[PDB]
Amino acid sequence: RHVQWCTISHLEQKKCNDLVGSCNVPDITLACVYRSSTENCMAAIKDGQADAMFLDSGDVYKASLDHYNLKPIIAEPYSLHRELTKCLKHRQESLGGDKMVKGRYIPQCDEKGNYHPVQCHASTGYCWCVNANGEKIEGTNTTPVQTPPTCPSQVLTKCLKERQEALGGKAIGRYIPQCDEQGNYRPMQCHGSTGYCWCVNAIGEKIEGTNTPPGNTQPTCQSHDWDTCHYAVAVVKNSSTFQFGQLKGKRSCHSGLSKTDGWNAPVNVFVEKKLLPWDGLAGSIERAVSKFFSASCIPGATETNLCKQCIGEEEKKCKSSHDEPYYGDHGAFRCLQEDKGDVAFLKNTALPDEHSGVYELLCPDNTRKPLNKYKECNLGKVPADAVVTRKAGDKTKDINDFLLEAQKKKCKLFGSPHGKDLMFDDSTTHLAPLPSEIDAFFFLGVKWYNAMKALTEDVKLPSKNKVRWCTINKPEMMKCKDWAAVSGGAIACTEASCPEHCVKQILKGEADAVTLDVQYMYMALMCGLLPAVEEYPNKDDFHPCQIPGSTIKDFGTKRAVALVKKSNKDIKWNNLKGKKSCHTHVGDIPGWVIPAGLISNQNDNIDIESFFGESCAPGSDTNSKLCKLCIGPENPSTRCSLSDKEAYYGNEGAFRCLVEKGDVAFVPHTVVFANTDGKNPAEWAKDLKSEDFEILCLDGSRAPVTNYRGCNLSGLPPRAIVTREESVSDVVRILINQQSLYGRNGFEKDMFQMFSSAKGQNLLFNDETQCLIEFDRQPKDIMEDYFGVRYYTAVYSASRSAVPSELIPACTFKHCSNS
Ligand SMILES: NC1=N[C@@]23[C@@H](N1)[C@H](COC(=O)NCCCCCCNC(=O)c1ccc(C(=O)O)c(-c4c5ccc(=O)cc-5oc5cc(O)ccc45)c1)N=C(N)N2CCC3(O)O
Repeated sequence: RHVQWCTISHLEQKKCNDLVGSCNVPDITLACVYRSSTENCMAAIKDGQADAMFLDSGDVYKASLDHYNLKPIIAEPYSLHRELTKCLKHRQESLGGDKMVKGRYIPQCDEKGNYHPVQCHASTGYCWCVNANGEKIEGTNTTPVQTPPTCPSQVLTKCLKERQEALGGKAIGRYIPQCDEQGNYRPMQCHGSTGYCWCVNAIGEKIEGTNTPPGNTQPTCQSHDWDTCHYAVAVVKNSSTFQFGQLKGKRSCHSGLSKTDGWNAPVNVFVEKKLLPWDGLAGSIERAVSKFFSASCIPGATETNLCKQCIGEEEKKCKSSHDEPYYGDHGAFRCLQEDKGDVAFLKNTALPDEHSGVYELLCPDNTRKPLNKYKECNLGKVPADAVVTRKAGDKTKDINDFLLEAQKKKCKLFGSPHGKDLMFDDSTTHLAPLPSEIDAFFFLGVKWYNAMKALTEDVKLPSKNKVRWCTINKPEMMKCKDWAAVSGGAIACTEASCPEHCVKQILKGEADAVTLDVQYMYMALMCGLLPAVEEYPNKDDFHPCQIPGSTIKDFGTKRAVALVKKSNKDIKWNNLKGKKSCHTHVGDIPGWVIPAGLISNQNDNIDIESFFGESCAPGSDTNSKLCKLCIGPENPSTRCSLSDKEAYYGNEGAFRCLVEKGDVAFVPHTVVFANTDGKNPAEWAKDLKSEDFEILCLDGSRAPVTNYRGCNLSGLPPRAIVTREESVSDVVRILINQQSLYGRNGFEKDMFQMFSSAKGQNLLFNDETQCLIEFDRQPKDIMEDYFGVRYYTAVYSASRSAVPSELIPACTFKHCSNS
């Protein structure tokens, strides 16, 4: 296997060459491919001349466009503020679940708030080992009849790990970190041989401008500093006296035309303060900046005066390359240090370490402040930088494997004698893989993505009076174009292939609303969308639809229930183990998902196949225990099929299986009524009595089938129309108005019917929808708010950590954004 790294300069190629020598990763060989600039390397990677390069966040965005089609895959993890520990989060979440769901696992945290390596399930006596994230080491379960397992100790904190590694198994003359009680870095660190001291934040990163030689007083070190985002700054010499607002006509050094810290952040501020007579005139920004400064060095620029101060020899002058000595963060600082500029635009990680000196920060509030005050004297937080590769991802694994092994082996990735910031930022300490579905939008975050886009094109913002509806198939798209035609512009349409892609479009500002099945709301809520209105399906009460706002007696959603015959008097909820169960089919929420979640919650995620003695659940393996109850009609049937061929499939089918050969069936609450009291003509349901069956309650009691509102496994939440938080008010308003025209009682229901169609069934909305009711948002967790406490608990253990879609790690990726 091979990894071809693209380098942008002779210095960088030389460093990459050294690594080919000095870093030995078995199975994977590194090679280095030279190109003359960032852009030429991007094109090389798109063309397969190379596989990977490290890019500033500004180039990550540029690379993500169709010209190059690169994506970020690896970056240094960062942190915005201090968070609760996972174990304590988990404890709180699971203690806030539905107390009616008894015997749930509550994690055991230690005096530091971590997971005890041994975790146990009180109500079952089962114990197992966990990793630091509290996830079960599979294959370590021990039963109550045995002693708790012996589990390896948890991995040490970064500080105690660095401490132990520096000691190298028994210390002298080198830096050994000093740690506190909780195992985090002490704010003040000192070198035990040189007498130097400096500040670090809570994960051990050095605070620039704090390095203090012995015999000097140290700057104060902030404790509990968990803000590890990088900050764009403007650095100046203390021998000049101008303020930020007087920058017009000075000489400037920038890390580069396409760098966030060297271009986007300053230019953004220039524009907000109106120092730059430029608006949206798409007069380019570079041209406007060209009028602002007298002479600058801005690698990658074309205007002549914005290259006048660079000093690269011949063609290399003003190149986005280390061969231009003033390129990059350290190059811009060199350019100021050598007095070719009066101000340099770079980021805090490139500031001098030493407290004392001729340099300080130029704050946009027209004051100046010391180097170590960048957190309150800056031009904004900037996104992380990343290793990128082709969108296709053919080499992602090889690239990750190589960098994981090189870092384990401590190869010299993050410095070099040949110069600073070669291959990677010198300030980098660790590179981790990004979520697999991450793209530039989710990596940079919506605020920085739009801000970068806004510098290149006049981004017309879609109207707040128009709802762009997202459709998942052509019939829906056709019904939505009919809606647009009569809506008078209130409705437009977009096309996607599935509901999850609709969620993505709404997040990215390409659509405004979509209707989601329950099975997709967890993912949509985790990504930050909100219910706007919901489908009210109750045919027995139209009052909430006639008078909007009135109080709803029964939303009318289905209620999953445990159905048993009145004959079986021994079968309660707690003894369902090993019994005969009938399931409508695998994947059905009331017949499988809800029961699956409760059995899992209360029995250590033991397979539902193994839990029941024998069942019928169409869609399982024909040879399985869940299929032997199934009969299959005309015998070829095809037992355990997701068709009416199987006589136990569906709401009615599971009901048959119960009366025939089963102790319990899991079905919606409506199946019994619609199939007893002679409601089904078929023979087996020959006048079966509704008083012949009862439903199981979770407390071990029972109740007549009629009390399903108080004796159910869980009620389903209604389907919901979701949108962006800031668009909820608009969408509600537009939809309610449309409903007054084209709802079941709309004033123009002859023009168009929202809740039906000749083009197909359940297009956009469910055809059985009575109306859409505004979501009354309660002050509580949206998960609990939208799902209801019973469902949240039974299906998701009332946890914000389930990952039912791999989009979730990408859409919850945290950003380095401003306000
Ligand atoms: N924000 C928001 N949310 C709503 C709402 N607006 C709209 C519309 O929704 C509606 O239906 N409104 C119209 C009213 C029609 C009746 C519905 C009222 N049903 C309950 O309030 C309820 C739900 C779940 C459970 C549960 O089992 O946990 C219990 C319940 C208990 C909880 C803890 C406990 O120890 C004991 C409990 O004991 C019970 C005992 C019983 O005997 C019978 C029921 C319970 C009670 N849409 C949503 N998606 N929503 C989500 C949740 C929500 O309904 O609030």
